[PDB]
Amino acid sequence: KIPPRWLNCPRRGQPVAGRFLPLKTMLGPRYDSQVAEENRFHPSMLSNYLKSLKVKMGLLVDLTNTSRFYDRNDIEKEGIKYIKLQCKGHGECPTTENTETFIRLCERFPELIGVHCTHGFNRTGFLICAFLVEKMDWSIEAAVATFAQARPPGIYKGDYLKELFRRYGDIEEAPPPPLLPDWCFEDDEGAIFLEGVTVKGVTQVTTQPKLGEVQQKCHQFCGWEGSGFPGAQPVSMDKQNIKLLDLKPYKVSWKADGTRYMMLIDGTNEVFMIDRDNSVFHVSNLEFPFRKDLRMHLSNTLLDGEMIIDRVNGQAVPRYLIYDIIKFNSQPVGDCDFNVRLQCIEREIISPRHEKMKTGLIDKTQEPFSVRNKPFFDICTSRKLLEHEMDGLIFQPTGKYKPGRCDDILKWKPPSLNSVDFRLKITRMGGEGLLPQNVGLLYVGGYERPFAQIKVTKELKQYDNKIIECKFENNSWVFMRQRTDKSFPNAYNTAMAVCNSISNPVTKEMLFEFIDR
Ligand SMILES: *O[C@H]1[C@@H](O)[C@H](n2cnc3c(=O)[nH]c(N)nc32)O[C@@H]1COP(=O)(O)OP(=O)(O)OP(=O)(O)O
Repeated sequence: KIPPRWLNCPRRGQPVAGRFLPLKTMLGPRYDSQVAEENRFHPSMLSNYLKSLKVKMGLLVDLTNTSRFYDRNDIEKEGIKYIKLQCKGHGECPTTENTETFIRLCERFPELIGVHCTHGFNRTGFLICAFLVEKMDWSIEAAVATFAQARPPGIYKGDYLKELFRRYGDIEEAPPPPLLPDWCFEDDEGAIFLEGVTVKGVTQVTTQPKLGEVQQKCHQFCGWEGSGFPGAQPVSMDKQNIKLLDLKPYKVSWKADGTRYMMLIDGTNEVFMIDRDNSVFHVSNLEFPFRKDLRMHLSNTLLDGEMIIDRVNGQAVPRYLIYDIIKFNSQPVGDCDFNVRLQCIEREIISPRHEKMKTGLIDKTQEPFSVRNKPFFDICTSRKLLEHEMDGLIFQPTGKYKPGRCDDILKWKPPSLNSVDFRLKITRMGGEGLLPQNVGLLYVGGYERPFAQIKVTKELKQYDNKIIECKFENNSWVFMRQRTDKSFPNAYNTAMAVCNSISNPVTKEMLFEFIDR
């Protein structure tokens, strides 16, 4: 497999001290099936560039401790000396012995000296700076700064910088590691608030100070240990799920197809929406008055629900259904009974707003969207629900609120409407071999390899590296609609849950006859 974070890494930086050309590792043609043409870095590319500039490379120093990336003969056949310099492993910075070896080698060799590790930043910069200080009489400050400016923030491991300053300067003056650019983490695993409608007063929060704060407060309100969206995740009903409806009290509601959003009400104009991607949106003119003091405003409140699109003919009106509440005025309402929290919603959220809605002090035609609560019923009447618009049903246990995956919150969906959000990675291939049968692939969060594949189409290349919602039918994933509001695909566990559902489904009649008797 190609190394991580390599596709987005620049191939080369600017020459350092007029002598050293820092590089990421080349990848030979053996990796062409994993690397698109625009991202390829064969050794021939480096030699051809140098030839185009009438520049010779005297020596190439390989710091990767491996021969699996490319063929050294591709370098040596061009008259470039190749040396594989083994460096200390276990993540430690190069030893004094490694630096002496590097200096002894390089002082033998106007022509450039190429230096590369897997990515071309930490080992490469460490050795280059060591040479600059020991042999060219640079200050370590100047060496580190110059390498940072040549290959962007050249050394980003803090212990590397600390050791460089310990060897060549004052360790107490070692700089902290630089903040990393966004491209570093694009391969580790949405700007549109609501898809299809444009919504006033709602503007995404990218301000670095307040973004982390809103996310942090939501984490702490939910008791969420990991990173990411803290809200409860329902799982698709299968023939082994439905038996849970007999084992404890449950409430049902129709599921409109909508966009999950927690709403944090932290102050006066502090109203924020959070989607599954952890993206934050600031809402301006939504007012949440305190029940007891109608002049005062709510703080430390956390909600949960969907944003749905209602159609009042000729125009589509946004609506935000509140279908749970996590915290209220710092009171852990989420630990109370689901009926207690439904009443908390109704009596402490909808009612104080609806008092000032008949006083003229609150104008609903000023507000960004309509705020309602989702009705819940007993399963008994769910049967009648099977006898605004809903694409399925949701079954809520009456227990306390739980973040993360909830095996006991059941989404039932008619089997033909099951869908999964994939990250589309299109990889044009030869396939048959005479006719180039190109085939795109699909990805899920938390799984490194592809979850499955898809057939490449001309209409499909349109959304590439994007997110696509796919229905399953005819033993193939089928594109149905692009998803503009997700920067992230479904989790591997969510995708496997959907597959478990489709291969062991619950038909409408079966759910009907389970509920009835
Ligand atoms: O053949 C591999 C592999 O068998 C062996 N290896 C790596 N990790 C372990 C381990 O935790 N336990 C055992 N028993 N064996 C292990 O190492 C061989 C390859 O060595 P590498 O050079 O690839 O080690 P690497 O440089 O990748 O480590 P690092 O520099 O990324 O930290």
